[PDB]
Amino acid sequence: NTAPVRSSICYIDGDEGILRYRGYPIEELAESSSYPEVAYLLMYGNLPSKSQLADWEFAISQHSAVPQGVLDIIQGMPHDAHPMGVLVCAMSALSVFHPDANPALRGQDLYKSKQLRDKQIVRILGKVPTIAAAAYLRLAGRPPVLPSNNFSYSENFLYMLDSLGNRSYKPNTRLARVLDILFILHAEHEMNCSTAAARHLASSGVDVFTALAGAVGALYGPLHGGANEAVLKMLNEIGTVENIPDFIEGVKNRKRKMSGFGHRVYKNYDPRAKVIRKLAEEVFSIVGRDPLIEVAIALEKAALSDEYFIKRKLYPNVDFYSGLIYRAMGFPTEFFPVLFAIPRMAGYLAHWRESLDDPDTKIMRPQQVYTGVWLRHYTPLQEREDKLGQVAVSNATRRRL
Amino acid sequence: PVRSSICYIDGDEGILRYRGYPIEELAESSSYPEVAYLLMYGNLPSKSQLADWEFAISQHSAVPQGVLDIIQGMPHDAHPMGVLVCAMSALSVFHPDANPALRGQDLYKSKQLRDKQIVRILGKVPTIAAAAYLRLAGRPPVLPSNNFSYSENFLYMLDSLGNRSYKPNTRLARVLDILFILHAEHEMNCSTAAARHLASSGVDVFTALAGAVGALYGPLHGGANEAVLKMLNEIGTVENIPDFIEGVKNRKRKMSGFGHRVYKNYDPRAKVIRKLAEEVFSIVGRDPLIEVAIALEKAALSDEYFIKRKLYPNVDFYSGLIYRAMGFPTEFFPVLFAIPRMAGYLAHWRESLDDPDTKIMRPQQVYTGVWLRHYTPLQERTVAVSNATRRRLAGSR
Amino acid sequence: PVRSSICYIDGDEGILRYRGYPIEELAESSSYPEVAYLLMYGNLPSKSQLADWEFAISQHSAVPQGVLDIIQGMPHDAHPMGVLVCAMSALSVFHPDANPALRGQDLYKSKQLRDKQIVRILGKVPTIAAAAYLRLAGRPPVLPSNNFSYSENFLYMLDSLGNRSYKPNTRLARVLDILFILHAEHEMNCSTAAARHLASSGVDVFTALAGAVGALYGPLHGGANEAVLKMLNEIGTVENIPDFIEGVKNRKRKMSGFGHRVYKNYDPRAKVIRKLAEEVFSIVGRDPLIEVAIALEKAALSDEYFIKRKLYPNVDFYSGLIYRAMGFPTEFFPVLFAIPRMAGYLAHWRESLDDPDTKIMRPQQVYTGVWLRHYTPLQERTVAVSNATRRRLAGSR
Amino acid sequence: PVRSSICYIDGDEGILRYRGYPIEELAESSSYPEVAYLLMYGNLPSKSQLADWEFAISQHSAVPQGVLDIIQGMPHDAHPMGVLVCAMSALSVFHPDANPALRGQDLYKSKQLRDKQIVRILGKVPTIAAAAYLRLAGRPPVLPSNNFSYSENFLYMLDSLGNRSYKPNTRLARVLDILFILHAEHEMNCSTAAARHLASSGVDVFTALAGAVGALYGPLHGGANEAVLKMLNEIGTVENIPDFIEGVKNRKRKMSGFGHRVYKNYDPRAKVIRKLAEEVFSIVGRDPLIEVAIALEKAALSDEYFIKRKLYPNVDFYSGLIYRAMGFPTEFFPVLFAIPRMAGYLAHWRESLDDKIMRPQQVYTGVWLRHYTPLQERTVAVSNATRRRLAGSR
Repeated sequence: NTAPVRSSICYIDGDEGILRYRGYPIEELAESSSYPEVAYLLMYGNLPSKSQLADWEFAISQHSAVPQGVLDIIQGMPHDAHPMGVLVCAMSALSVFHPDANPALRGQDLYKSKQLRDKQIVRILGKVPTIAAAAYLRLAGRPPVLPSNNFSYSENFLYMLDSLGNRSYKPNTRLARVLDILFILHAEHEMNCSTAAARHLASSGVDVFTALAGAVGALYGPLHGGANEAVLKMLNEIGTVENIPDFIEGVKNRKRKMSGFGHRVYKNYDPRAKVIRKLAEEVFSIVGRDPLIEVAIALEKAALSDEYFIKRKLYPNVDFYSGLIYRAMGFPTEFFPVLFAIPRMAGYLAHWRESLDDPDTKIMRPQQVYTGVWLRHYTPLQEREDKLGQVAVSNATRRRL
Repeated sequence: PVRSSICYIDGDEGILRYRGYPIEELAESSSYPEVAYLLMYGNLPSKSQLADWEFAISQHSAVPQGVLDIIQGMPHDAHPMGVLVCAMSALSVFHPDANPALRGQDLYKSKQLRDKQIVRILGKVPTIAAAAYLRLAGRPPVLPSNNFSYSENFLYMLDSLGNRSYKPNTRLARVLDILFILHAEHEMNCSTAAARHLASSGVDVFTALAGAVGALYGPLHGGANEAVLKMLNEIGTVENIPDFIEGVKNRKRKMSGFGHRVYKNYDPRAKVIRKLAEEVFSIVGRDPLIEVAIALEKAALSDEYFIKRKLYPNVDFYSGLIYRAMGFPTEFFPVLFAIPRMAGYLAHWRESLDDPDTKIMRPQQVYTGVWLRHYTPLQERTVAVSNATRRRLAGSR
Repeated sequence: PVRSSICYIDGDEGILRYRGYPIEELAESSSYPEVAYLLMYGNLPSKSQLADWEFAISQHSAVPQGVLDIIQGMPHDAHPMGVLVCAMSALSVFHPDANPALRGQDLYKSKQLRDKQIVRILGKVPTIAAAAYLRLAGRPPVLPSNNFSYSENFLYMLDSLGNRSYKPNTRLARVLDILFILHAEHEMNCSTAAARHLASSGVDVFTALAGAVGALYGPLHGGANEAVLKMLNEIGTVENIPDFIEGVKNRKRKMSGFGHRVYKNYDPRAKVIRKLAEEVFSIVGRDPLIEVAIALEKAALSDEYFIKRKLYPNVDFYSGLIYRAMGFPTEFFPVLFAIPRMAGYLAHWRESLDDPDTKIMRPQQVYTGVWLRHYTPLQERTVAVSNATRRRLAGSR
Repeated sequence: PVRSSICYIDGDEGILRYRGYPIEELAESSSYPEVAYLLMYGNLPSKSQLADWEFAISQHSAVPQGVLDIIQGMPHDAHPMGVLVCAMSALSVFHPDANPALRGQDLYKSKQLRDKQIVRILGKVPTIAAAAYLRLAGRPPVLPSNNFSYSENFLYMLDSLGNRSYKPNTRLARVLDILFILHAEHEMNCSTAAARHLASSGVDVFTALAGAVGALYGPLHGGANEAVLKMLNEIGTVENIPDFIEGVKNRKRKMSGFGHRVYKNYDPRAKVIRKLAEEVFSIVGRDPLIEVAIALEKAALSDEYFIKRKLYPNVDFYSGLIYRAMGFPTEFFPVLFAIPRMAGYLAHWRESLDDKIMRPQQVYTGVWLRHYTPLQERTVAVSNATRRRLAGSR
């Protein structure tokens, strides 16, 4: 707490559900707008003109031709890995593949032009979805396919998601729009470790690639991502509906724990849950259902009839339904966290110039308490508790003598 | 609040205390693994302790080879800093037993794995730095050795020319080790702030640091030496010095390379590297930048500017001239500055994982935007420099 | 049935003989190719035979750039057993000159071919058994360097420090050879017959060996260390010894399987090897997997319940222990049962090629299907799990 | 001693049945996947059952992406069956469902695991194996589309010439489908015993079928009809009918591939293969060599010597004639001979998990016991490489 810095992209009150993107509330943007629209709304404050953003969309389209360096660096990676590490490595390579764009060696005055801001933002937006899809389908085995640029951001990703080089493959509107809305819902969150580090990365005058590298690497940790897979495996191992009674009493007497029905940010009224529920029903119509989906539906219906869930504010959260939806698009659990990151960068970039134009943010001296020896003098190693990093020497008796 | 007891700086007196030890006491006789274990645990490494520490450091000196495929991946003219961060990102990926993606949170709580990965990354980083140096010339890379300690083993890595019977010049090895130790750790800085800010937020130590080191890419300190280098180069002959001595006092041209924004009284590091600069001039010779540098050092002190303004030759001057002496290319300084800082990040990261009582709460903010607006469709939207033109626009025109 | 002049097993008594030669005197002071020849050609060879056989098998091993490329980048989602099976399957074609189905109609009936073939195949495995480790930690390929004995070269393929100027250890080779002779020959067993007589007429020799080793991979049908890997874990160092030794009496926590598939009472060979085992115990270091096994073997050979059910750790358990202690991975358990078992099956191949007593097995099937059922045409016919990967079907729509 | 109800060879009369279903009501009123379902389950599928079963077989054909690396990675004069075994041995290190080390107890227990593995085998067999024929042809692999018939799918993937939407002729596909059922399974030849023994051993299916196909090429069931091809050359022109056959009646002129090891009487299979052979004649022509085969067969059908010995040509002869009519390499023939047999393995597989190790007996013939002397006093190979460099240096 004790706010030393300001935020101008949005005002948020999760305990009251007040979402205030540039004064505009969340619901209108969710039900009416699109991802580039909310991106413009957050970065510029106002709402844009068709042309204003037509130009924006066409600028973003004229990108996504990533060097072969990332492609063979991710094909040169073994089949067992984590795809988001693939993202961060390819994006560090993007840092490498654009040495002309860095200000780190041409002084801290190089970044004073608006044109370079526009170019960096448009390049990052064009490049990220292609890289995400390439990592996805490379983990699926199929080599990263090349981009065809005739669809919207979500639908161009869908073509990038799987096309097999086909021209006939057309996007599905329903899943595209629900995925766009889900992107909007996770377009920004109250300042995480990533944004806090990124404001000072901007204060350091370093490449935007590297700054968002630090941001996404902050997003890597299971502090953020360790919810969706946890809830998915909760539902998987709870299994059949017959295991629901002995489970629900298990939370009534506090011998079993439910993950996904509680979140401090929203333990109460949040119509975004209703929005994603309607989108979930549409997704069920467009693709079908899975046994875990039916089990979750039965569990939530029992929960509504149960006083323990409502009284303790244990109502299903956004992460629960959203993860069900990511499963519904046939996405593996391992590829969950990346889907939570593609939109957030937008809001992160919305702070970049916002952090650049704020004079207060600079290089800082953090405060600390040094209780160590104030004055201890060195001693030669002549007159002179732990295993000292005990290395198991059992496979080194034949390969290392 | 966030608090740690890793080290102390006396700003007025310019004192560095790695657990109460003056930095000069270290640089007089210390070894790199010795001071690494010293600061990262707050206690001196004893005979058995230091022996086991250097043993472990020398054992896993071998770096994986997937990262060698990686270094072959990056182009010839690539800046080694991005090369370095990419290399450790690939290394992260290349240690599945050490990542939180498949081992939960307990994996980063046991002391045995903590150390193991600490010494692992401490081995890996200089190997990749040497690979970057050597591939920078396009020459085929080399294997690591294990029959020495840290700095001179790295130098044995640096100079083999295909001959595995080389050896390190002990004077050169010692001076390089002192060069590494001088920039070991400063009390909490912006890069260090990002370091432990990531660290306590449950992320994989690998790429973890990857960033913290990319934080130095900025010209906060990664371009400071280039400034003094280019100014001394553009000055030229000694004849240009006197008028430029007036010129700097005329406020038309600034002077960096003299003093410190956090140390003033002194920085014993400047004295010790002055001694080592005399030694390196003795052991390698003289070059035109060297005598112009020493002439500036002798002349600028006589002028009343530094007498009244107070600007005492900063470690930057001697570090840059020594780097020029050691055959280091101009662009290779920042990774060299990166090599020492890894010890500080490792110590801070281990300490941060040590104490669960320290938390990074969600900071408050005060909105500076409008309190209420509303959405209208766009059709009625009443009515840039996004894409460069005259290149493809003219091509299509 | 088959005529046995090669080796006999008294499974219910406990004496094994390589052509009427008891295991004791033979295995104590013999060599791997000596045993190979003696099994191969009846009466024991002479020094000239020794020189010819050893020189030929040493010279006929190296492979320039063959099946190595089929590995060194391919994923490892299981044990290298499949890797080695694929490796020798490709070796079956990298030298098509070693094939009888492409010239005339039969060629192993030629003594010179059969001889050169058998020499190579007995000596060909080392070069790819080298790659058996080359794709689990990732060191670059090293030359076979065919200038030593069988086990000496084979362990140099693992112990070379990536260096062309390293001398392999010899006592490790001696241990490997004695253990090879320990697991040298068994009579018909899981697929062991199913390969031999199948190559009696057959079409090739590589394919039969690959099929046999592939059929001998599972945790308990010829291997015994894959299963007991977990029963050796989670039992601490000394504190869980009473717990496990009481649970095994109470049947709650015990081992997987002991003895052989025909041997269950007595085996005098491994006992002396067990003594040499403790010679290993003080030279290859210590780790929780071995000291616990020491007390297990001490207890589970004379305690009450074990002698009730004749549960003493089998020869496979000791072999896996000694090998994993050598410096081998926790998985190289079956790749080495191949080395002497192959030689046994080569001797079986020659013998079965000699005696014409390899007959196909007649059927005694129980046909429960009806003797006649009428037409059931689909057109007049009126309407499994069929569960499929159907992640998305509306994408194309 | 093997006891099973999969099939019944009746050599003296010629009454074969698939779970009780004879060829006479199958080769003209059924499809190969339908018989596959029958032999999996011992009962006829229904039209909806057939629909879901064919959907399941078709949908799953995801070849692993490494095989492209292997196929263009060995000496290029490799043996076709050798390329087959290399490719599928490479497959053996791809799918982690076939590791008995991982599944300690649950290897092949659930019906889900069973049928999933069955389809995982069947779907990608030719793509893994028969697509290597393109390499000897010299063309890159063509990805299959499982919207055609399975035999049509095979003909599409092998014969496409480089077109995305090629249409295989939907007349030969029925013949290729029937050819499987004609010579689907036969008991205890050499390798079915190996398959049942290894399935008793309780192993995975990948290495099992790899060893099985490697052992199939035994030139008593692998050289099914190669040898007679050489005979089809020594006749030359048809005018060598009488003089040759009397020489055969003199027992002085070589012959091959007549009768059968387990069959010696009439077979409706002979009639159906004759009809299929003449139909493939009519649709894709011949060479004079096929006419030579026809002439020698018509000579054998009217010669008293063969009638005395109840001699009729084996099915493999007409199978080779048909495979030559469709213009495929003769040494490529074993590929066109290994596809159906594995099917009867799978049911065997399933049935082998329903009812052991089965070590056979033997007789010891060598010396019983003798003393051993160390190698030093063991004083007093079989080839010495006559082209000796030392002998060329001394």
